[PDB]
Amino acid sequence: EKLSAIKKPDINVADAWEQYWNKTLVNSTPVLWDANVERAVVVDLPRFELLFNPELPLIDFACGNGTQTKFLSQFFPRVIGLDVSKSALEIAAKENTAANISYRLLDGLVPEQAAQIHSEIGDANIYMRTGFHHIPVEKRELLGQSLRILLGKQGAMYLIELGTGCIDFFNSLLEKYGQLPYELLLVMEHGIRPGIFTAEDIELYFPDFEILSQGEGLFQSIHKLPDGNYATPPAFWAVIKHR
Ligand SMILES: Nc1ncnc2c1ncn2[C@@H]1O[C@H](CSCC[C@H](N)C(=O)O)[C@@H](O)[C@H]1O
Ligand SMILES: [Cl-]
Ligand SMILES: [Co+2]
Repeated sequence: EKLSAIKKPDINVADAWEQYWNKTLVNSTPVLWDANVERAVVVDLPRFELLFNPELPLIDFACGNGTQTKFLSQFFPRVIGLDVSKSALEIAAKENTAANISYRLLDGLVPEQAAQIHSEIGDANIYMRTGFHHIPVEKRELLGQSLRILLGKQGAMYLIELGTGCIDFFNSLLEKYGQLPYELLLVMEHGIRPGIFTAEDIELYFPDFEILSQGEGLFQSIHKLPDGNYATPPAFWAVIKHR
């Protein structure tokens, strides 16, 4: 049935995502957001590469299976891929390893883990591709805390999320074709739902941050529509740094 903007299934976020990734690992099923780098991080990198100090470590926050992480590691001297899911990192460590990548478990909803990481590496820059929009609204402040801790004063963060129009976009597919995309259903099977992240959310969760640059555009999925084009929901992106 139809996706809701407000109402959502109540989940344990860590558990739901590990269930999804373990199912993905075991069964080798498609991953909705796992677009080839040329349509993903290659599009992102020009938006932040001239703004990040490359002497800081780079964190791929919520790195999933590491597809984007591998590319980042070809451009930055030191990359750390963080994810809540051990199965995600098991795929990453097999398919997307490099001498200058470390994959490490971390739960963004437990800010003490971010504190531990920052105590080891200092201020880090952050790349985050769709790490926020699916987080239940009532848990978002915890993730903001984690991010604030990792960035400190000198770090900058580029994030790209599903933006305003996300739910309408998916519901129009449902209306036009009678079901949601297979690859989206694969995630929703676990109680996970896509959501919306906006400029107003940057102010809400990061009032102590400056927006260096922002925009909208499209987010690239691997779901092919009947005309042969890929489904591309609306995106919101920003580069932010502590004021
Ligand atoms: N609480 C949390 N802490 C850290 N990562 C989390 C998290 N909740 C979900 N995630 C991770 O967020 C990712 C969203 S899917 C996007 C993955 C990756 N950035 C890419 O673009 O390919 C998943 O890998 C999921 O396991
Ligand atoms: Cl939770
Ligand atoms: Co502050």
